[PDB]
Amino acid sequence: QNLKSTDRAVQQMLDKAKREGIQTVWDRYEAMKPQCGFGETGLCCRHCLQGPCRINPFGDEPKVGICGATAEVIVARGLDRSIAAGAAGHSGHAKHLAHTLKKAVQGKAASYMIKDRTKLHSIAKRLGIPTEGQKDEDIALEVAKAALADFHEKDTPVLWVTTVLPPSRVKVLSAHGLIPAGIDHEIAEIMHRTSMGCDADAQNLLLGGLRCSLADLAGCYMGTDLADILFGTPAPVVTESNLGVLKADAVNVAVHGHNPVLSDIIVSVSKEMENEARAAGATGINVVGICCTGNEVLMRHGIPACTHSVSQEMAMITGALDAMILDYQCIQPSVATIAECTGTTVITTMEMSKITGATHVNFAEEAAVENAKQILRLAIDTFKRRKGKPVEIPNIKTKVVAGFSTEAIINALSKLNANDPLKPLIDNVVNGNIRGVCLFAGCNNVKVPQDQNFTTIARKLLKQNVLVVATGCGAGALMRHGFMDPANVDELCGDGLKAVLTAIGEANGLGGPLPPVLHMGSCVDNSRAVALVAALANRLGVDLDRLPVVASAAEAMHEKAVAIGTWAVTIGLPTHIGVLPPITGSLPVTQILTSSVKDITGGYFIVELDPETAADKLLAAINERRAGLGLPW
Amino acid sequence: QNLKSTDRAVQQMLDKAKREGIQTVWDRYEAMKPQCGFGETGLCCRHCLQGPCRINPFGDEPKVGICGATAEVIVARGLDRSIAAGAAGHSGHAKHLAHTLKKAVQGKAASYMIKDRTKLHSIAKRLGIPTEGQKDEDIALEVAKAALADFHEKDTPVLWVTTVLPPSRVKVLSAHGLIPAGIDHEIAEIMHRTSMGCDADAQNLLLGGLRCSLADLAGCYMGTDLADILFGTPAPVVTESNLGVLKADAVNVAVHGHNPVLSDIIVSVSKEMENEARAAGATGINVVGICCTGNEVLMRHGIPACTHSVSQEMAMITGALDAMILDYQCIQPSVATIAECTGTTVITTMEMSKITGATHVNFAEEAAVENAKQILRLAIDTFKRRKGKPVEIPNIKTKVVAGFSTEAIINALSKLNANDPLKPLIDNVVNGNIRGVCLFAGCNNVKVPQDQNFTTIARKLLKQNVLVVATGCGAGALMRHGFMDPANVDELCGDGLKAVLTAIGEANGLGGPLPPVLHMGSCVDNSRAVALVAALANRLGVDLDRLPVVASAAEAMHEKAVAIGTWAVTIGLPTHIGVLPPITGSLPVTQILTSSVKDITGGYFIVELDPETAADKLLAAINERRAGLGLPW
Ligand code: SF4
Ligand code: SF4
Ligand code: FES
Ligand code: FES
Ligand SMILES: [Fe+2]
Ligand SMILES: [Fe+2]
Repeated sequence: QNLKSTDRAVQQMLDKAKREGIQTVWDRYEAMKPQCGFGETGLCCRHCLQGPCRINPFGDEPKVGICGATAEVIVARGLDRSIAAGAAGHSGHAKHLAHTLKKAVQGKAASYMIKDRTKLHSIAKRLGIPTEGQKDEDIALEVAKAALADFHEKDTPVLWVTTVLPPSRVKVLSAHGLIPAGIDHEIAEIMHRTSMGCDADAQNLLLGGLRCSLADLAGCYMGTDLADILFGTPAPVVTESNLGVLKADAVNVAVHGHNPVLSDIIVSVSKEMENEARAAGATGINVVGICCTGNEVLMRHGIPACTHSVSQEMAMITGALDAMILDYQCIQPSVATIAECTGTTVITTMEMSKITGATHVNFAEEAAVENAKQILRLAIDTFKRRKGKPVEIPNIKTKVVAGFSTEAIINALSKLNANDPLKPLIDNVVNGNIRGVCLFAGCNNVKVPQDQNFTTIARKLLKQNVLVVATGCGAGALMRHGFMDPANVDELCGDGLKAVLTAIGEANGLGGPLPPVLHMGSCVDNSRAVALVAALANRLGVDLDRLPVVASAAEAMHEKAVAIGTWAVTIGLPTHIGVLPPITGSLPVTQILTSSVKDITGGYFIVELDPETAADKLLAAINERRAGLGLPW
Repeated sequence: QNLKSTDRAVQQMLDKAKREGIQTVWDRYEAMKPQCGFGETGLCCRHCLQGPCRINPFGDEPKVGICGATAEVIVARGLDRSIAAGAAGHSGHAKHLAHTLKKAVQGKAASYMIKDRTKLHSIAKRLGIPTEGQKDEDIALEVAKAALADFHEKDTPVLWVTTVLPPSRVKVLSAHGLIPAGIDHEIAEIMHRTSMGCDADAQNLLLGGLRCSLADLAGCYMGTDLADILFGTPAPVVTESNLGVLKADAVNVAVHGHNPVLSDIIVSVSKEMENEARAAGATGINVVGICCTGNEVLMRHGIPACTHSVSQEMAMITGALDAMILDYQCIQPSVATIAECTGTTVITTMEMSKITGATHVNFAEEAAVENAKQILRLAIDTFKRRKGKPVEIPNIKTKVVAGFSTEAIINALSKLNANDPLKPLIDNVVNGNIRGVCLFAGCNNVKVPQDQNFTTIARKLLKQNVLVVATGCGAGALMRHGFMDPANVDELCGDGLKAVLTAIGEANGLGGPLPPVLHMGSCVDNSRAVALVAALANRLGVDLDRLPVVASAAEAMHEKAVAIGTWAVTIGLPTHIGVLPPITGSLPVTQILTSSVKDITGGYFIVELDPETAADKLLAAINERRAGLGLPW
């Protein structure tokens, strides 16, 4: 099972699933081999009913699409549609939060409120919205309106791009026509330009892609902004991760998907229903997180993370998962069928994300508490149905210190320098105690032994004094392997990095260092990393493409991860991807994405499937940036 | 060559292309065989980097996607993305027209103006925009704003759906949650819900699809409305079609793509540059149309149609095509390479639709005349470069009577009944002189011998007294085979239909009938057919799903054609498609689309590749509707 996952809890559940004849994602992957090489290389097109078209990567015919689309057009069009799809996910998420905020402050959803007034005001200020003499509810109404306005064309570009990157960066992007006009506008334009008989120039197509990726960034940043207003900006919190956070004697409820609009209420209402759960013979309701929505409630409330991404089915295989509460994105639809075998009640809540065989309980913000109770009562009934049934929860969990929003990081650093909080970080970059910064982001992928790339790359970078920050299932991987436990600093960290983590932790009263890796939250919270890096850029008076900062989507899967990688490149970062995106069928496209794009944005993709080699390449990219700033490396 | 195209001009150019070693769309199709059966059946998914996933239509593994996506989810997701892509094309088109109108009435684009004031006012009235005491420019500004507002969420649904279908129909659609909230909103939501780990219920997915198809309808209707305001509502016009409209001694300029914003100016400016063309040794500038933008200028100005869709390369093969002026959609990118062999100057004009190797001349509405002259001067230079070169223009063309907007049709009918213009049509439906109405729409497809389905089906229906109307490349096919020449009425039409066409033509002073088939314009002008059918519905006090009206996308290709078929079903029409959409890999999806959707919208797909059988099925659908209305059949 170590060939499937490096997570021992997952390995244990894989053995149980095998024993019980429950098919997993790894089994479905094995059944899919060998996968289509046309798809793998990007040399397939189904954009019209004359298709499917394919192009042999090498050899003889077919060499070109039926309409005349070249390999470079077909590859660039496919990529662009993946970026649009990612943008559409993050922007649906952000939009849901925008309408929730609007409803809350209009008196239409009393379960929701302005929890972070400081965040609300700072956002308003960043957007140009007056706060002076204004009611919080009116400021928030204006913020929600601005959010919604960024989805379409108007007299300004997307503010959740132009107001979050340094002017120098906006200027570079504007010069290349890369600033999004509207989030959904860009999504639609991509779908248009990539449809048959439209855009058929690789560079032009890819430039569209870059612009659409910035629409994704806007959605991410908007989602983080709005979730923070509604649910609070994360601060450092201690919790646990992995399957051992499940409790046989509790009603175990997984929140799974992405939107804190749902999970945050589940968390609060679950505490209110403890006695009712105890009436049913449980100790209480044990809310645990899967995927980003788990990350959301982990960051804000210290809700323990059960598992992530590719291993999500394994939580069910324990036999102790009474409910899995879903909104949207990254939910393997296998869960609905597996539920039948495991007893788990899988519940969908969003009109646009149903799964055949799951129970659907409409969630309306207007009735959030009511709907939460209905959902949690299904979970209690399910707990009761497994009275006397043996469960196998691997007794495996790690300690996780998380909640490192950018505000939290700045606050942490401020204990070393109150009025110039970024300076201590920069001082240590300059003196070599911090070599650079690496953001690990994105998914696991069934193609890569689970977590192997994240942990292999993270280990190499940490020994080389790289400050490692993480989001999404990258944070998931690292937390589950102990990288968020400060007790592991001595083992994992180079002396310089240890020195810095220790200095900061001790100034924050911890008697010990910050953790080896800083958990910056969910996938939309990649925007937090952007805020940090942009703040550093602003503090240094240079653009992001001069900073020793890189990203690694080490085990990428979702279209959202492709969108995030692409905007990481677009804002000026060397961006590693540890799985093959469908681009190798076109050398010119590959060359643009991995080389010539440097001349446009300063960022670039580093496609590297071998994690040791990926780590060297990321270190090289970091060190090149250091040299560019005149620093030793 | 008759196995490739039933068009003799195209056959002649195919022989020339063969002789000269110029690869065509048919050659590229041959090189693609056998095509991937996974793609053909819809049983392939590339929505994440764990893919590509495929499912064997029959047999053993793989049976399910790696994430657990079933055949029915994979098929429905692929379909939904095609609908979104179509919607995105039509909505990009409509949006371009909306900004052009805005610019025109704000004094920013003097080449453009309100040409149809009556249309402007009636649209304003349909939308609820006051005109009484208002300046035309302000009414138009409000119309343009309403247009743009329909792209995003607001306090009303998409008005270019809710104000164009009868209230009963809107009520049925609203009951099923099918009314679009915003055009680009729906496009984005589709891309979201079809991304990995989101929507995974076929019915739910398909309902999303239906709603997105109505966003496409809105874009179509908006495009027609706005083009009519700007460029004039078509009325009956006589012109010609096929390759023989090219003239060896003229500067031959094809307008190709979709948007009249471009082609309409090319047409007007070309007349202004006659003497300059004559200075270059040409008789003048011979503007000819390809695809929809050709249809646009044909409908309004009687510009002759050169060719359509699948045979577009053949115009170049003549050696006489001096320029091909492109905006977007349905342009085979092969044209850029073929241009090198044929001498044709291929010119792109839209930022989001470039083709490697073509000359790009940015077109800005603000500089439309200037940009047109620059473009046309490239064409004149190209004419000069072929001085003394032999050309082979097939001396093959048909007479085309076209320009049958719904307003034109109503006006035609009004000559028989001034104050109840629809009644004569209905009278003849009731007495059997008109059996029903069939709309032919959409593309040619290299899989179907060009035009064979359109003409085979049209012939059968016309003999059975069906009133045949046509748009896009369906109109193209029929015009090129003589179906728009009133001289062919005796041959083609049943006695009843002939009686009616003759009665209407004679009342309009023609001394002869209307043509066998009524050309209702471009693909967005499928919305004209909706206006006609909705007007009939309103006049009869019944919904569209009770009317003896069907559609046939007999040789469909583009995602736009899939979107149009899908909204034809959604508004309540039996809708034939004569190519296999990628749905046969899922019986449940196929069953929804061809049967159970009847219970939702009253419309349904009729998938039939055999055109004789398709015609019988369409006649059966028409006759069922007649029986439902208590009429003989
Ligand atoms: S758009 Fe071109 S390459 Fe793609 S399926 Fe259609 S004919 Fe083939
Ligand atoms: S979304 Fe599911 S079926 Fe599609 S490629 Fe990814 S794992 Fe395969
Ligand atoms: S030929 Fe396999 S992905 Fe299309
Ligand atoms: S396996 Fe051929 S279309 Fe994907
Ligand atoms: Fe996520
Ligand atoms: Fe068209």
